[PDB]
Amino acid sequence: TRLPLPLRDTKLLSPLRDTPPPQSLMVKITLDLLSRIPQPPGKPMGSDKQIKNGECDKAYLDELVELHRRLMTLRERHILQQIVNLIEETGHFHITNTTFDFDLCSLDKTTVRKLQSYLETSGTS
Repeated sequence: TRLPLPLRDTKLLSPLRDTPPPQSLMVKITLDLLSRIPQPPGKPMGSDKQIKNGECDKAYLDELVELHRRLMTLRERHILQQIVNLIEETGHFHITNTTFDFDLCSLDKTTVRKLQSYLETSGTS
């Protein structure tokens, strides 16, 4: 009677998928305070190549991580349009009528440099 296993946190999760995507940090901007909602895609379109990258453990991640944050503390509008459209031109973002995110660690490193830039119009330091 609950002698061996008192009580676990979470039982069996969804159908154990085969080597499913990893886990890290993603950027999600409330769909409410967005206003603009990019139109959905046309044809399914789904590659299969997926080049095996090698982020490896380093430190540069710190930057990307911090970014996601400073992004959450954004409330000036007008810019969101420059963050959604910019990527729009290049798929790789999940859209939803109630949420929308994307991965900045996937697209070229240039896209990240641009974003960070605007995210600092004033003049930190």
